[PDB]
Amino acid sequence: AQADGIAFRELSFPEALKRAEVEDKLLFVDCFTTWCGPCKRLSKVVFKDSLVADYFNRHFVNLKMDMEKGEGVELRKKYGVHAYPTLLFINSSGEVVYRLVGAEDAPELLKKVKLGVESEG
Repeated sequence: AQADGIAFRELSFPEALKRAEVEDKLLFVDCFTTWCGPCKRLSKVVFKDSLVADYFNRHFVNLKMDMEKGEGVELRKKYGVHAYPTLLFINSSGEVVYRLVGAEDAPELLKKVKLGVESEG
């Protein structure tokens, strides 16, 4: 059996914004720490579901952002990293709508995504 899931692309900051605009809209910035840790856990369970992957890959433009190289230090300091996995939901304008600090289980994660982009009250 062979099934994969979410696969983030890797391109530079200018390329990211440009690609978001041209491909569709919105940039899903996967910020990870060199530690890895939970990153592979999500890669295990979440990166097997076609629906969760499709929703992310289609409704956003995916990007894996470095935190050790590639000007990562600025985003690290400016967006306030606290742990290892950090998800940044950013518009093509270069403004974030929500900073997800931490990682929870797949259903909860998907939930946090929606609540971050479209906050109900």
